[PDB]
Amino acid sequence: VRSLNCTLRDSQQKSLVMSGPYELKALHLQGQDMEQQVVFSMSFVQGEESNDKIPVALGLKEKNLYLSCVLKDDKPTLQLESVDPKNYPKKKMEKRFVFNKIEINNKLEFESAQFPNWYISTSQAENMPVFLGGTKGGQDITDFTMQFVSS
Repeated sequence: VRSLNCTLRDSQQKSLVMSGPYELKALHLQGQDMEQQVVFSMSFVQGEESNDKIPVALGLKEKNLYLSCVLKDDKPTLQLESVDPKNYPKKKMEKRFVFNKIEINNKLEFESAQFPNWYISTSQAENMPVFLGGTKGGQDITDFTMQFVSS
């Protein structure tokens, strides 16, 4: 299935890192300290596609760990999910692992296919977790740049 390696940075130039075994944190990184930043494998999966909207999965480079969207206290929640490493990645990923990648003026948004109008968001502050957020509007950050890596 077509995959691209990539890092993500938020519109404020916070870089993404592994907090716990299962959280991402966003933080202002520079220098060699930049090593510490998480590389995704982004997969082109089966879904509703427009020029403007592309369904992707977001895995970590050589870990069987995928971002999924799941209900946790009657709230959409973002988690890192362990998968069977022989069975993944797939073209037909399960709906919780699917994001619509949306290009909206050199920036990306990642909408959950599973919770419409829920986006991968970061905090304005340092060292807070990446979350599923439902409110686009000058508060939490919902847009990203993408960098390719010579994988």
